[PDB]
Amino acid sequence: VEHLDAMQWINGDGYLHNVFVRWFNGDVIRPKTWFWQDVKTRKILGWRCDVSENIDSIRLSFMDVVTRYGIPEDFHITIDNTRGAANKWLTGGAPNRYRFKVKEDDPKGLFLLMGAKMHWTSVVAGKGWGQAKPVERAFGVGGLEEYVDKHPALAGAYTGPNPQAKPDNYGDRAVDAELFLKTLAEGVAMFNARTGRETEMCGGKLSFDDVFEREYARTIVRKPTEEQKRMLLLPAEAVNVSRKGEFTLKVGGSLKGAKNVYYNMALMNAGVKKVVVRFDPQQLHSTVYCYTLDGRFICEAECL
Amino acid sequence: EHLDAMQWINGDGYLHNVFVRWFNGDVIRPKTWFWQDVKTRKILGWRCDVSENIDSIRLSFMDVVTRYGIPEDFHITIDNTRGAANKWLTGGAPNRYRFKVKEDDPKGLFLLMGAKMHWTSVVAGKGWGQAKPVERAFGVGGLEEYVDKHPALAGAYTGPNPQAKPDNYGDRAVDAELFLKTLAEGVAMFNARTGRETEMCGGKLSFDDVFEREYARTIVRKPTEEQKRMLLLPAEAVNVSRKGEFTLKVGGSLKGAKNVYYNMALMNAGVKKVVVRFDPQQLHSTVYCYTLDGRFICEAECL
Repeated sequence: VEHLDAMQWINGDGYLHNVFVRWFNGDVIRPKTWFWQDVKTRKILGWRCDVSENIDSIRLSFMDVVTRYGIPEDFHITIDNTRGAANKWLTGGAPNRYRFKVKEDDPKGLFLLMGAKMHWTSVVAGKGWGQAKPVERAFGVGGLEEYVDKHPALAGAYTGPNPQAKPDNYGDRAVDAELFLKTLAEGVAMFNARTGRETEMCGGKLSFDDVFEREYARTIVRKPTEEQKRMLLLPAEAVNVSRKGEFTLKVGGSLKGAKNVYYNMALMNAGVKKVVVRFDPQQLHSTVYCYTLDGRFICEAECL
Repeated sequence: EHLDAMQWINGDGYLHNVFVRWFNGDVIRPKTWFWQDVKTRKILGWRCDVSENIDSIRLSFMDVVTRYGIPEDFHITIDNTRGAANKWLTGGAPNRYRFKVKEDDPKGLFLLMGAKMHWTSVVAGKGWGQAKPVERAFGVGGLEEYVDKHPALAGAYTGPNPQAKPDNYGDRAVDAELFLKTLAEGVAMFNARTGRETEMCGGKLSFDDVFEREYARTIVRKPTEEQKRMLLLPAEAVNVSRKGEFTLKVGGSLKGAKNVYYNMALMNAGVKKVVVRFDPQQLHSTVYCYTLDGRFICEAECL
């Protein structure tokens, strides 16, 4: 067996919430979440929530993880798709996901470039490792049912594991999306903090945070560059800039239907007609990054 | 602000004054892209081709990182203020090698690996100075003595003269295989010549000596096998037969051929169509197979 390190091997997993939620586009749905868990200490390092299963959540949650913690020397990514249980998450959404169109690229290809070795099973034969996911469901994504779904605040929207659950009945009962997200962030934070962890590392004494704080300090990581991060963002189809240095984006799809116009001095006087926008849905209402049709970074266009 | 070996690399293209009979028979003047370590002045890699295209950059870059690793703070310079690198930074038609290639963009590849590109010759914000040297002998231009002016290429040497059609050189043209061989030797001689009168060398050491000395200090990371394959050219999907083998109609700027590759793993998988990542140079030996969606499958050898 090869020595394992904090951040050295992370396991990806999804989770369907047993809580009805009124999403940003008025739809009442059962939110789906993708987590990135540190295999060695079990701490949850990042996640992204959306109306359904889609690569964007994997892509952007990966970005949060590497941005916050850095890239280890021997980085290992696991997305156990044995039965094909990840086939839904790995399918690209329809370009009009947010009304405005996106460029068909592939995050899987981006992870490899960054230095991540991908695995589509539960073991890492080459290292002799094999428990990507923990034994006790409590330490895996299933353990998050008690901190989020069961959370008091979500008591009215909770549905339980009823496969055939009528959204129609939950119209007036749905919890506010912004509230759910807040609850989610707190749920996760508590999972990572609970003491009395029945694991080997913790030895029924420490919390996942305790062992991660300890082990992570022994690790050597590099922090991604400015560009490495932006490339992990989504590429919007070239929008034609006007002479005044502004452009519009009809934000629809799964997001709050809006019509944002971004402006940035440089854009104007600079010799540019069309620009390629690189964004993150969660910041779309605030900032976006502009690039020429050839790829050169033009500027950081703010909203108006 | 002390610069380290491998920290700042400068790329520059060179147009040869020697007529060569390429693999596709065409007698042309070969273009080459060089990567040079700004600190020590040592040439780290190059790629030769019929014209000027982004492929040579993408592949020469892969050779450099595969050999020396990726340092912590990596800077890459391609001065295009005078319009110089204009043609190099353009791709060829997808049928440049006969079969079709996907329209990727290597510029985006360099960034995802941690490189910081600059389109000028000075690295803004650091007291390093400029990429291109003063004494032109220490640059790409000093390769004329060791390559173009090589005795072995005397018949095809056109010397400096923009106006010079293949005309006289229909049969005077030196064969590609010999050129490339002479190229590799020239570059190695450039790097080995001692008494280099630079600050670093002090009219005593050679570019090689100083690089060995300085590079020993640089902390780098070797790229993974996947990072390396992702730098290779993406071919359009082909139909893998049930026998676990497929065809690649090589041509265009390369000698025509109908190569057949094979690998058992292809039968065991339910793969009908496979994506091929190749290196023009290794097409006659190996190719890398990837699932239509992006999952590595295996290395198919050439039959």
